[PDB]
Amino acid sequence: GMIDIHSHIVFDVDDGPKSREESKALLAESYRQGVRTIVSTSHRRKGMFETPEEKIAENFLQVREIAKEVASDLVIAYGAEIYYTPDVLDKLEKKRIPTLNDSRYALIEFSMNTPYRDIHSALSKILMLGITPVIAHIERYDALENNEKRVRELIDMGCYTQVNSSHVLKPKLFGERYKFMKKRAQYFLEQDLVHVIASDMHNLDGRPPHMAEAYDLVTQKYGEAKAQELFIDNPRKIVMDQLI
Ligand SMILES: [Mn+2]
Ligand SMILES: [Mn+2]
Ligand SMILES: [Mn+2]
Repeated sequence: GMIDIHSHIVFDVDDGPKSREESKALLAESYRQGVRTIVSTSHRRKGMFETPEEKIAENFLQVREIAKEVASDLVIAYGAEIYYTPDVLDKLEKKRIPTLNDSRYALIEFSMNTPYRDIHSALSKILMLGITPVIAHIERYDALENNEKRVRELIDMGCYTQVNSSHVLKPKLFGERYKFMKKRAQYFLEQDLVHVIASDMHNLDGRPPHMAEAYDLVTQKYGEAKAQELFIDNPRKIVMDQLI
């Protein structure tokens, strides 16, 4: 019963599925890997992903209906992946962009080269709104690379961290295109700086879930209890608006 808090499953709204058929197939693979709750977090990013909320909500509702054709016990929750620009503060305050399952948690992302001071300041301002940032794929940010103190300082401030399932995996013997991200993610896991693993799934070619593989790797490397914490228990608390 894994719980996936980072996903692009809504058709025709961002760089995720293009069609209902693609949404269904992505849901089915996710369920095949053992995922039983998925939080939809389609992009909200000024200058790149600006599909109106109303359309995202409309297609999301249709995706939730489609999930019933996959499994009766597949749970589809609403959410957003919020790229940080200053306008998102008023949007969150006014409840015009979604939090995760209507909890206090919002999924926040930055750019690869965003300076630490900007990351810290943005997250600080979101916290002041009464909202808890879950930081999307921490392995993406140059500012955090090999930097336990910075990560811990964001965490101690009141934030939580998320790592993509794809980057939990070992570098492949052939055709590895993302070794550096895998190396970053591995460092974060080793230093125990990861609250949640999520898929960030978009499709069934370049960006599928790797939740089952990642779950077993964490199980083997850190034990079953840590696998349950990162793939089930922490994501569940987020979904149920409980403190971690
Ligand atoms: Mn995307
Ligand atoms: Mn992202
Ligand atoms: Mn994403």
